[PDB]
Amino acid sequence: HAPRSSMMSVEYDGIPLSQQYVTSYIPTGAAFPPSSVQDMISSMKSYASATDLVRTYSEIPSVEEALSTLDRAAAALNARRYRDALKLYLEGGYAMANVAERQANPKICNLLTSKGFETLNWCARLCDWIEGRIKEKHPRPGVHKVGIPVSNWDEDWVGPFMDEEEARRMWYTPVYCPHPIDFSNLGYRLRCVETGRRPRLMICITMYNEGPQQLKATLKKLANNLAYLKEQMPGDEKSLTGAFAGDDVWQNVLVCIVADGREQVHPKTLDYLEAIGLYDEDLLTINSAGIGAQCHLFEHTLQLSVNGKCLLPIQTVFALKENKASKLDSHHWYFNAFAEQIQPEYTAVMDVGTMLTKSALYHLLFAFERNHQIGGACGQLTVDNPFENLSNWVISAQHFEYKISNILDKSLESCFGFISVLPGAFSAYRYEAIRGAPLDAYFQTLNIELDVLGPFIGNMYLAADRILSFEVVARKNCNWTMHYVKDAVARTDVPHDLVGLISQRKRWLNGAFFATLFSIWNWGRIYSESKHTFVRKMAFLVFYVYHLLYTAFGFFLPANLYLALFFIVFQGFQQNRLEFIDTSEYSQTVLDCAVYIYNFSYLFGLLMLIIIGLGNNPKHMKLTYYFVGAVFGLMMMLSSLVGAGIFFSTPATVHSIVVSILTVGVYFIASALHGEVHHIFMTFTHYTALIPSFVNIFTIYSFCNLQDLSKGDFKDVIAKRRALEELRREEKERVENRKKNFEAFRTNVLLTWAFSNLIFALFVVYFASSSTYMPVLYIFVASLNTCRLLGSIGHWVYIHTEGLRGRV
Amino acid sequence: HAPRSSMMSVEYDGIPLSQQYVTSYIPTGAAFPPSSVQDMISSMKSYASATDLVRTYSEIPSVEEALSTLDRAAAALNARRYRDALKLYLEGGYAMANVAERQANPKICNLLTSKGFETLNWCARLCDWIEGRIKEKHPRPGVHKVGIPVSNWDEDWVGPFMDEEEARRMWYTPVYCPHPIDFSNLGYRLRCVETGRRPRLMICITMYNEGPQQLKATLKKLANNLAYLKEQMPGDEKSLTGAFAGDDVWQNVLVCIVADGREQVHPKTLDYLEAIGLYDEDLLTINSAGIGAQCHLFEHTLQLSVNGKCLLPIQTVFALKENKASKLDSHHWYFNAFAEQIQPEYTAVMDVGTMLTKSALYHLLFAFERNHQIGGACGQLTVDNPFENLSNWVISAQHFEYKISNILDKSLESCFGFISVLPGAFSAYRYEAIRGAPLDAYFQTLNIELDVLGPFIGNMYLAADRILSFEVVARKNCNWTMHYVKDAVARTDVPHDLVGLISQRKRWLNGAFFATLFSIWNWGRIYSESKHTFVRKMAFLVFYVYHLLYTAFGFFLPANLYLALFFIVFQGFQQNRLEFIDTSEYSQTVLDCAVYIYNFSYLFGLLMLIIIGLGNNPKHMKLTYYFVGAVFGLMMMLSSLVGAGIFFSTPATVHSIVVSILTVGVYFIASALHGEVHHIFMTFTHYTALIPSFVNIFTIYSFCNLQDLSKGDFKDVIAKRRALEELRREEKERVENRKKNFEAFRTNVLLTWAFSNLIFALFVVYFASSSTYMPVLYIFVASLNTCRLLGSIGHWVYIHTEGLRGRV
Ligand SMILES: CC(=O)N[C@H]1[C@@H](OP(=O)(O)OP(=O)(O)OC[C@H]2O[C@@H](n3ccc(=O)[nH]c3=O)[C@H](O)[C@@H]2O)O[C@H](CO)[C@@H](O)[C@@H]1O
Ligand SMILES: CC(=O)N[C@H]1[C@@H](OP(=O)(O)OP(=O)(O)OC[C@H]2O[C@@H](n3ccc(=O)[nH]c3=O)[C@H](O)[C@@H]2O)O[C@H](CO)[C@@H](O)[C@@H]1O
Ligand SMILES: [Mn+2]
Ligand SMILES: [Mn+2]
Repeated sequence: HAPRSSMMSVEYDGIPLSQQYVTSYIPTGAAFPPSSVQDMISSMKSYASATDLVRTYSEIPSVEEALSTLDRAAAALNARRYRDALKLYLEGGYAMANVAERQANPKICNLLTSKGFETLNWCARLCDWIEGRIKEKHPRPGVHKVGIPVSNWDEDWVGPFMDEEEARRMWYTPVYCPHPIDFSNLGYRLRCVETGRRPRLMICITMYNEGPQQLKATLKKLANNLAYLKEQMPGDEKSLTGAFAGDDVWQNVLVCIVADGREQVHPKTLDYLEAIGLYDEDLLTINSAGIGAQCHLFEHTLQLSVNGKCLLPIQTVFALKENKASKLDSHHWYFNAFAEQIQPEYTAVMDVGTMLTKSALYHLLFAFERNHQIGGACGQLTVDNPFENLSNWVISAQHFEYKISNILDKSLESCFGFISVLPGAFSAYRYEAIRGAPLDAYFQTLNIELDVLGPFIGNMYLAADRILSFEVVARKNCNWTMHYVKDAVARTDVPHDLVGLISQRKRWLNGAFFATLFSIWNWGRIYSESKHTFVRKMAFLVFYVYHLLYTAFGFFLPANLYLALFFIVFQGFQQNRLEFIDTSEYSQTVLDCAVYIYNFSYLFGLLMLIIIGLGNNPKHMKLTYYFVGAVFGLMMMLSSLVGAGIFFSTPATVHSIVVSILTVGVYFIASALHGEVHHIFMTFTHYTALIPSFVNIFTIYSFCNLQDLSKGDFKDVIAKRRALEELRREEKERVENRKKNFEAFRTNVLLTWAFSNLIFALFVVYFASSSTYMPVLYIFVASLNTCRLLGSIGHWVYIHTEGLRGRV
Repeated sequence: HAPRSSMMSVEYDGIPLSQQYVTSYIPTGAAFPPSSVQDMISSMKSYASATDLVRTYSEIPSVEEALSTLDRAAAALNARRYRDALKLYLEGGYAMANVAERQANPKICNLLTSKGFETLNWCARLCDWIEGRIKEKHPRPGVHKVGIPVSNWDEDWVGPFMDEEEARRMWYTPVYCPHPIDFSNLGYRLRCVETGRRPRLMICITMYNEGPQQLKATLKKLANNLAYLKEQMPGDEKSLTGAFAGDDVWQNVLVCIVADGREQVHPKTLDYLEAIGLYDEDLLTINSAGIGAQCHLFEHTLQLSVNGKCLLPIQTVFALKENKASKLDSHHWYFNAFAEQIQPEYTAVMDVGTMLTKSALYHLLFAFERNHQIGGACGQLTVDNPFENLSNWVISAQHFEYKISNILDKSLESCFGFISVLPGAFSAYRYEAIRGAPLDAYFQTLNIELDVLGPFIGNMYLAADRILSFEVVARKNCNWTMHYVKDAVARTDVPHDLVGLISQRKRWLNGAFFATLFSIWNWGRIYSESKHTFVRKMAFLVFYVYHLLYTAFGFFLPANLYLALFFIVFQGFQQNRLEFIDTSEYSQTVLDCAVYIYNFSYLFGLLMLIIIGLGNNPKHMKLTYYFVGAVFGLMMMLSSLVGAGIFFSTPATVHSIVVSILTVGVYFIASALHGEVHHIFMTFTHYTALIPSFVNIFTIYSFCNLQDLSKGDFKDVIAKRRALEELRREEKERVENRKKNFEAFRTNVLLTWAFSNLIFALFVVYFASSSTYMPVLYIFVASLNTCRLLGSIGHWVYIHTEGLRGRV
């Protein structure tokens, strides 16, 4: 018992030595007499020293404290606590006014002084509002924009004419507008509106987490397009006339760069923007202290110089949003605020890094002006430098896919005047067919939270460009059609690895599938509500039948691929149907061995792909995806060689040659007709080596991630705490419910798809022979490719004929 | 062009009327003359009105503002900004001193006055520390505990003897100790230490999100156990002697209730705690304003009354933690702080809701005192009210599982003196074998973040009780063994649904599997480091061989179950091996039909289970899990009936009857030997109907979730913003890396397990017959069950013999 007593004695000796430890008993109900308390308070003199120290310390303010007080004032005004907001605003204004004297930098001194004066005036206005002498709804500090000289200006530059105010001053203003519809009601204006200019074309360049090189290339290409438009010959049949003429075209084009979040912008991108006079950190930090702005917009008529050539000036508005949001939110801000204020004629949308050729804008504007029935158009999407880096299989496969998709599908859809725009493409509309209901349908997701809509609507709007296209075509009391321009070439930079391709295709496939389902369900609105010609309605009905058949065939693609490969190759080897060899006798331990190996490999690969895709992100699993892709590619190459041998050994019956043409040679026929044939010759092998990887891997990973979507008393204090707890718990419960619904939806869809494919494959393998199934598949494929070839030929005839027959 | 001009004119007319909109140009480099600025400032008189309004408003302080200022002061002191902390503390102290006068409630007035005086004294001490007259390391406000009378006290109560201070006053103190090891260094003490009492037994009741009923039942059962210990007859061979005698036992027991988070405690639980005098919201809110405490502890010697019986007083310490953490954190606080201070002899751990019988503590203490080689013990775990609600299959299955596991496995492991404790059980240790290294191994997860350790260590410590048990057994330079007490019955409340059972078993299975792997790898430490008897080392080696074989068999359990069912039932039906019927001829379209149906159903069920488990949480998917479980249960019941028919039709050879006994009848033999036989008769059918559901569903869901684990200038402001951005980005990157590693680990483990099972099943089906595989399985199962039966019989002999042979 010695150690216990020793440790207790040690604790007791450590007890001695607001001291370290005080034990007190508070008696309730006595409430104390107000005689000893006063003397006890007056009996302590260290309070005088503490007060002296605090008073001495609090004499000199600082910039950081002033900014923090202004931030707290902004929060308090957001919570509608006007007394505290007024007090904190007064404190911050006085602090900044005092601080501005000490700063050595003249720019900082001027900015601080101006901000202090603005804050004091706002305090006066808020005091007047509190008094009730001035009555207003939801007061806010007055809008104030600051123009400052650009830090770096090029002495040697050539231009048509530039006022010094426009040339050297960059303007800035932070905005609070929570609903971008009310942008022009709150008093915000742009430099173009102030100066009297009325641009007719607007371009939006969405940006998020990008290097300087992509933005620089995009701006250089846009400047080249403007230069080409300027040098357009006058008084010519092909030339454009009107606002887009020469020597004044640069005044009719405005470029909006809408960043997605100040916390995610690449620092080098910010440095490059500051170089061209479109960003300044000190101005943003000082002038946005008290406003609590949603986004800050800079304005400048930038001049760019490349080597010895001076590009034309570009009117640019850079809107940087404080918090991260979706790209649809950037389009919300752009469309609503800037289109409603400026009221343009055409509205073009592109991403960052899209490098246009010198004639893209000319062709788009020419189509829009000549046709006058076009409510929307989309240009051709291409891969930058396809011939270079030809050793990479992914790049060549993507190049072949882009070319074939553009030619066949875009031409066929554009013949009927209804286009499903590829995501990431460079598109354009006119701000007369998207004025009302189409934009409401576009932004319904932002207007209403996902909980009310559900998972189907969120997945549908994951790619909402097709929604806008359909709303344009099927608009009530209007007949707007779409068009595809072959000469508006825009070159992007596709991913060089399988994993980035997997993620990109995941987003693409989810959006496309659910947009297609929405279009199929709502196709009736074209007849019920729109007012087209009868011929147009009949053509739409024909295209609807074709669309139904094509989608139904596409849904059962993995099963058909497996059945075709299995039947042809492996039951030609096992049952001696390969025409260039006789496998009749053999060991008989090899005839079944090939089929067993093929079935086991296919099933194990599919199981592994499903397990990986439903689980970990496709970034750690690079090796496994590469291995599965390599196995499938080798299998497909072997199948292609065997099929070629079988075809060449056949005596080439008329039916065989006709089916071969209408099945495979449609690609080469269309490519030769449109003149883009060498790309097909170069990339056909690379695409063939990746067909099964495309189908299986991309569809499985896309379907496995359908849920991935974006002066009170004490009792007053107690009630406030309880209310906060209740709100927190209800918010957590709502989030859990949303997650539950999305997960259930994605699981149901994946199970339906996978089990439908498995049941189809089993019931065809067990109950059907190769002689009773392959002719049906050949007929189906030949029909689809014949329709696509007819559409492509029709588009070529239209593009080479309508110019002559424009009179009729 | 009329609408455009009209809208521009509308905007211009809306322009007119800190006003609504001001456009200014700030010239940089001028810096202004200090002549006009002073006159301009003095030219505005509304500032006088604003100052008067602010001065008038700021006269009267409030409770909420004082508490907010104290919170800000606590944050500033946490950031080591002593000037601002001192200023805010002074402001809060003065505000509370002024506020205390106005309050009508005497208790609130007294608490506010005392807190204000304490805050002022702390301000004086901090000012002295800033001056440097007093030099100290990391200053903090002095520890101050408040004792207040209990709101509700029972006038009619019977007890041995209670001082009025102990009977009527409840004590409270908030603690700041960040590392619980330094609890006694900072000056914190408990009431037992102050009063001079030295308890010898401590009990910890971990609580999180529980209703009042469970806590009330646990406290009533503990009081009953204390009453039984008190009434123990003196001067008897069986009776305990020493500190645990009668009439003073209640002074030697302390109960620690460690809540997990103030934001998650059920409000009714807080109300019940306040009823028995263990919680008060006003005291917590007032006295914890400035300290910024990590957890707040209340102390009381509670008296409980049930109906007409008055239970014995219980010394209770309720420690409520501010933020949520793991249960291991609660054990960290309990063990380190309270054990290191009190220095007890025994330390018992239980959950909340565990209802003990009247003799559990007596049996545990008797074993600990008599054996003296026991470093740890665990009691029997049972299901409350098993016979009632017998219609529910899940409850009966769990009852059978608990009984069989306890008897067979616990007896076999306890014979060798090494036990793997069931999670959630009621266990005990002595605070002499866990003093040093075992607790360090226990808390290594809390000491080091998971990023350094990895996923294996986190999954291992998900159930870290087995780690503590192994460290106790294999402690260096000591020979501590464990023991299992059959008579320490603790009854829990098992879940009534399949989904809660699924989640609970997920946690159990992950912890058990990885703890078993750790034990297998580190078994060598018993021979290399520990100092046991040679006989003990040989017994440990034998048990190690048995453990290896048992774990290896358990890993391949689903494949063996599938093979046994398929072979016996379905290749007895197809190949005419069912002895009670002749299926030789038949349609021949049915002989293969049964096998095809069985294979397809099994494969589809497994695929659906994997897809669901890897995806959505098992709460929305109740119907699918129920359907799969029902299908598997019907299949298992049919297989059981067919097997019984086959066995009874056989002429009962000697080998057959011996294998049948040593395979199945071991359960009934052991149950009859230990006297718990009727439960087996009642629940055998219910457990048989859920064997396959257990195996497949629980193992798959457990393996699919291995990743689920818990005065500067402007340039100074710019640098601070940049530093904050860098820290935020690095934190996000680190979190992403951790998620990547955990997901990769879980995917690799799941793939290994599933593919090993599939390959084993395929290579046994294709290359082995029923006559060359079933005898091996029978031999393996018979060997395992024979070893388990021998262990159970040995434990029974020891428990009924060692009492006589205690002399030798
Ligand atoms: C979905 C996906 O994996 N896309 C990848 C794809 O870009 P990918 O071309 O597929 O698509 P993006 O998502 O990058 O394009 C959407 C457009 O909106 C912008 N945007 C993007 C995200 C956002 O939250 N808000 C926003 O406004 C983008 O900058 C772009 O202008 O290849 C890039 C490399 O070549 C990768 O870096 C991208 O991760
Ligand atoms: C993991 C799981 O799904 N367990 C469920 C199981 O309890 P189950 O008995 O399986 O296990 P618990 O996780 O509830 O038990 C852990 C012990 O520590 C406490 N604890 C719990 C969580 C925590 O974050 N910190 C903490 O300290 C618990 O109160 C308990 O005393 O059946 C209960 C209903 O009968 C459910 O409500 C639980 O959700
Ligand atoms: Mn891009
Ligand atoms: Mn529980």
